[PDB]
Amino acid sequence: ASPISTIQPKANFDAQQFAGTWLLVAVGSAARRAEATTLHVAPQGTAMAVSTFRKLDGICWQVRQLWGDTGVLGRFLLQARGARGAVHVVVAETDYQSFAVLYLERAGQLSVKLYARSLPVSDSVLSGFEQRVQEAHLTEDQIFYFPKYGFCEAADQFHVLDEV
Repeated sequence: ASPISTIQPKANFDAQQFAGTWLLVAVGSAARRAEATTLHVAPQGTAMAVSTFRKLDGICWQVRQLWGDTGVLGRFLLQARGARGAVHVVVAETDYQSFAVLYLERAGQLSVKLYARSLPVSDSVLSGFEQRVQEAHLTEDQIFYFPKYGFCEAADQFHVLDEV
């Protein structure tokens, strides 16, 4: 039924190799200002503890979440408590060392995200991501590029949102 149910996850997805810092490069979504976004991923059993840091008007904001394991390796679930609804996530493609293509589903809508260990992203990966977006029935105009400058990865106690 759900569009993400048919998206194939990374074979034998290894959270240990996926751990660390990832930079958000772009998002393909029919939904809807992009802020420099960094993720800090840490394995927690079968789940992954994820802190997202976003730079807004010179201030770094952190959001702590727990990506729960939904059974199949590489498939995760983000809870909903006061915001909107459940978000399903699948790490579809990654080499762990340079890029990751993730798919997300919110309210039945499928989006695609590209993350990188460092900038710039290779031409092959950028083109590959574009190909995946097209295959997801989205247009190039629905691809939003995020900042390549102004990243942050540390927030003070007054700018931390714990959703766990």
